[PDB]
Amino acid sequence: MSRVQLALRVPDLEASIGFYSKLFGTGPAKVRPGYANFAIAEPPLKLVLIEGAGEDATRLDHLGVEVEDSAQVGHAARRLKESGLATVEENDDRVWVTGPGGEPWEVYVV
Amino acid sequence: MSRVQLALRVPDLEASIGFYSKLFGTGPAKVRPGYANFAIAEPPLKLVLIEGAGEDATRLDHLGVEVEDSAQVGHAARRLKESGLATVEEDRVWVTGPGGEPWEVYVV
Ligand code: NI
Ligand code: NI
Repeated sequence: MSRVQLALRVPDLEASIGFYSKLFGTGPAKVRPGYANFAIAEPPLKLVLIEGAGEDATRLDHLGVEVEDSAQVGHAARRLKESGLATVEENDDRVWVTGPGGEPWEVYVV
Repeated sequence: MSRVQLALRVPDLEASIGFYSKLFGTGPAKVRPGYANFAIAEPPLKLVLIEGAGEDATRLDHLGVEVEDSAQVGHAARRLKESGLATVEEDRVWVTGPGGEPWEVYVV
């Protein structure tokens, strides 16, 4: 099991939290000044809202695949390199790749 | 059992199909000129690729929740409206976030 992660850079964190609470019918799991997390069961989704003052519209910050444990990150990382994609891994585990249009993807364990 | 729909406007559809096939380990379900879509089981995702032509970078086109049946759409439509969001309905419902990001609830 895994779920997608969608991380949005939003102009108004408070308005966005209010909106996403109503859309998915549940409050954020974690709230800090500067970002909030929703863990949505249905549809399965980890939604990250990142305050991006200055910018005037919501844009994509990055995308991700949240997997159950580190071994899955490892399998993903190996498979991605095998397919010939450039990757960068982090420990404390996460692997990053970038789509041809520049959209960043991370495979990670929460 | 619903799934998110992620629609990306991409500068190069062909390279993108190649990239997502590798990323998710499975080819697209449907391909037309200017358009491809992937139905991914794990993680559950409908990924839509839309040829942009012009833009220099991928951008979010729209977002969605894909549900199993017409009645699920009707339920979401009533829920969203009752919760005070400004919705437009139909079987499809559209709502837009404060930052202008468009959402739709729809059936496959
Ligand atoms: Ni993240
Ligand atoms: Ni769509």
